[PDB]
Amino acid sequence: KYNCILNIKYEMDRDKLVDSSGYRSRINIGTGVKFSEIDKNQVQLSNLESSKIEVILNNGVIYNSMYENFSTSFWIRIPKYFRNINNEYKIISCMQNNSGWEVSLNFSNMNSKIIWTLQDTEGIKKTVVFQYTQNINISDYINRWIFVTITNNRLSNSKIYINGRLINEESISDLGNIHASNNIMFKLDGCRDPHRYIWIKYFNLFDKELNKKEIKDLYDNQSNSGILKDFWGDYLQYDKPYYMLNLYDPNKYLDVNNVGIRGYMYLKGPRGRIVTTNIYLNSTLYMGTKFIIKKYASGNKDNIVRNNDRVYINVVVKNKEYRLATNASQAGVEKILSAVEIPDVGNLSQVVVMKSENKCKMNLQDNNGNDIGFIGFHQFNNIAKLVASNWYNRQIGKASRTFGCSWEFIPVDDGWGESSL
Ligand SMILES: [Cl-]
Ligand SMILES: [Cl-]
Repeated sequence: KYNCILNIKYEMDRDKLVDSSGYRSRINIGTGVKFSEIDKNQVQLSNLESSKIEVILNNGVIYNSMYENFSTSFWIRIPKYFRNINNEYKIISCMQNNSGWEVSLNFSNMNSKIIWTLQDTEGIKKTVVFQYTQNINISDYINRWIFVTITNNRLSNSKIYINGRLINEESISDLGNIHASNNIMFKLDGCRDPHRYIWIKYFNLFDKELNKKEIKDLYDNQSNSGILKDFWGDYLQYDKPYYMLNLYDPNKYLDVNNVGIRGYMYLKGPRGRIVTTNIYLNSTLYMGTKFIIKKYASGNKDNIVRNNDRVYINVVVKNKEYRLATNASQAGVEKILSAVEIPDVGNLSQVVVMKSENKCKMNLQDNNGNDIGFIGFHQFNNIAKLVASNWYNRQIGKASRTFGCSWEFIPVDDGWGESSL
């Protein structure tokens, strides 16, 4: 759909990235490309000569035009910058004889930038920029998967959409003929920092200007909404430790008062800060008590957490794992949660239904499969204790805001460095 003229997608039969658009453009993958073992569409391009992908376009879809509209879309994940770049570097190039289109990255004045450049055969350039600050407590963008869509209307504007939403437009109507290349080079080109890399997936080209609705539907269809995601946007997994971010108070972190059914877990603050003047100023994410999601009812062989999976939650306390559990017979709607010894869980409630996209992800069950409530928090004499509460289940269908039950799961990731765990 959408006049797609290139659709880079992993194919099991040939066991490689191929063009699935129907035009059979050849995809040459360098030896220095790395792939995710969990999602084989995710590819990592590092700052090495062999870490490159080259597309040899079907000769009928090469762009050589003054008036034809075209669009591109892709997902990208860019590590946090710890050093000034001021050093714009290419990542996706379709240029010949100084004409064509190009995606480049830069980091300047605490802003990470994604730059779209068009250049016509008279040498006239137009650029459109998406940028985001590194001076921010918790970013929607730093080191997290971003869905990018760039549309080009030769009569008027080039537009950048980010996660399905128009965020910038620049006039391109004065550009003349644009004669782009026979091939597309995916490769960090001109980057002076040897540690830089990117992750990318699902690169597409379209020979029209996509509209708002097509882009939102593209964002949704490529989102894999049946699979829960961690904070970085990767697949949520079993047997993987996660730090917990509560979106209703993000400046707090999780702690355990004591283990055992008489103890409780609670949110304390403030979150720390990781700071270097004129480079970054962020809240620390690798803090507090870790959760590990454990398989219960799911029979899938793989370690991917899916919508409506029934799981156990283990809690890590001084390098030892306990079970998140509660006695559903305690008084009140709010059931205070405990970290109990795994052999001693007995008949305490412990089964959690995981829910993908609000963002309330954990619905605790009793052993009749009845809802005890989403896991959130509640104030008990100025202590914000962790609770399962059916108040959430009655409420999150009424409004569309953040609730105390809205969480993100944060694993340690190479693209986000901190001193303390
Ligand atoms: Cl169009
Ligand atoms: Cl999710």
